[PDB]
Amino acid sequence: RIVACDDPDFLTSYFAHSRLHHLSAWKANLKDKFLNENIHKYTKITDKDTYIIFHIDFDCFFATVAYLCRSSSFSACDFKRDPIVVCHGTKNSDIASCNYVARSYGIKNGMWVSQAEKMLPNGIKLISLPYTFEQFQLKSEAFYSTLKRLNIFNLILPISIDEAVCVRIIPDNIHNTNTLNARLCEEIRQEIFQGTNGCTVSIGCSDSLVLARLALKMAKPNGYNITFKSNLSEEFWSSFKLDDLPGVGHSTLSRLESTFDSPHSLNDLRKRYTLDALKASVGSKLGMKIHLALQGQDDEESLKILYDPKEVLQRKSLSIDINWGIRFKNITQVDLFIERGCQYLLEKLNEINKTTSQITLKLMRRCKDAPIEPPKYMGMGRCDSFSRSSRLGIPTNEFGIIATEMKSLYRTLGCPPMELRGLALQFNKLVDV
DNA sequence: GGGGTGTGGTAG
DNA sequence: ATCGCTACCACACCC
Ligand SMILES: Nc1ccn([C@H]2C[C@H](O)[C@@H](COP(=O)(O)OP(=O)(O)OP(=O)(O)O)O2)c(=O)n1
Ligand SMILES: [Mg+2]
Ligand SMILES: [Mg+2]
Ligand SMILES: [Mg+2]
Ligand SMILES: [Mg+2]
Repeated sequence: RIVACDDPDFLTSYFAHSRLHHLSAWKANLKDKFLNENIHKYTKITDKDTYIIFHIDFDCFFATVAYLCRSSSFSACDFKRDPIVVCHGTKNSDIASCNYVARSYGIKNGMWVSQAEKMLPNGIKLISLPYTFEQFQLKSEAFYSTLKRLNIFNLILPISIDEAVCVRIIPDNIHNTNTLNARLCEEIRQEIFQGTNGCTVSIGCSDSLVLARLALKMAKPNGYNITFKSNLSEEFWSSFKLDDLPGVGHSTLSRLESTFDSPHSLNDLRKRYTLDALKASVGSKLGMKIHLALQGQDDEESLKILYDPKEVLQRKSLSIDINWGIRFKNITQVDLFIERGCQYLLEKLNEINKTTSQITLKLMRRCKDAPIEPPKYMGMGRCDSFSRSSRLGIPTNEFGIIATEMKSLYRTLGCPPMELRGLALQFNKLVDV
């Protein structure tokens, strides 16, 4: 009952099961809906406007919906009492989402099931629910629909399936801003709960993107938080990890922890940092971004989504990226897979009425000293990453040009088929009509 | 120099 | 078993 990477159904089957593919496709479709819904409606925000940002996202999105939509086989479980996760497997399988009970024992999104099992004391069973992908989309739709129907935002910007940044242009210096915006946060939460038949959202509310994002994290689960620039305090800053800053992930955290000696919070970092030391640790741009965030201000790059959302949400590239289940014996099977991949991308390119004038092939090769079979079944394991790009000349949607060039790019990279653990095929420059 | 390329990082 | 995607920005480098 298993579809391999050299089977013609592989892509279809992989993409049917892959939650990360679904996240990307859903995001791509929401940006498209935004562009189509706002064809005529030119609503833009200028640097002279005063505005409030409501950053809204679902609490434990997949866990909540998978529980409400669960099959008869899982009737007995209780979302308030039981530790519940959404995953495919039983061992080295990613927890896509876990409920707040599971989180009280230390279980976290992205953790393998087997690792999560060990954090439960004896007597307590981990409940594993399947993915309900179509129902995830239906709940998102009800969410976004509720946001519009309220008719209170000048701009509704999709971030993800379960998350949106909503903007209200307002006068400078209004009376009772904290209390009036608390009322809205409460109205929004109740309306979404009713509109989704029982999913909860949290809301971060501020006068900048960065603070509204931090306020949302502080609000979780099932609450709201309002912190304007003028409400900033050491106690607010003391509540956040460094990688709570947008643009700071695993790798930037490590560099910031090294340079500033493992600050426990953003408030510890506020006290220790200089702008010049930040730039040295993490780069000029990101160093500046962080310095600005610690004053509750957005960088110019982040603000582009408010100042010109149609430009920012315009799709500029298209690709597929498959780094799971890649086990080829020879170059013939690789070529067939690339061809299937190019055709899939061409069908999408043709759906959206564009051509491409530049492509890239990117692969993942088993590291010299890594094991032939990694600990995750069909995982890529430790790998080195290599890429080559190619200009096609005239924009085109011709399979013969595109696929021949992709296969050639694979040849230029020189990875033996059996060392291949991952492939991405990319159309880097898109042209309309 | 702007302007290219491959590499690496981030977010749901 | 298990489904580790993908768009985008930044940078080092280069010649
Ligand atoms: N690494 C990830 C991140 C996210 N998701 C999916 C499942 C999540 O439910 C959904 C939204 O991600 P969030 O990061 O908003 O996480 P949750 O909604 O699960 O939890 P929280 O309550 O912290 O927002 O995206 C995933 O499968 N794998
Ligand atoms: Mg979230
Ligand atoms: Mg969420
Ligand atoms: Mg989210
Ligand atoms: Mg972060």
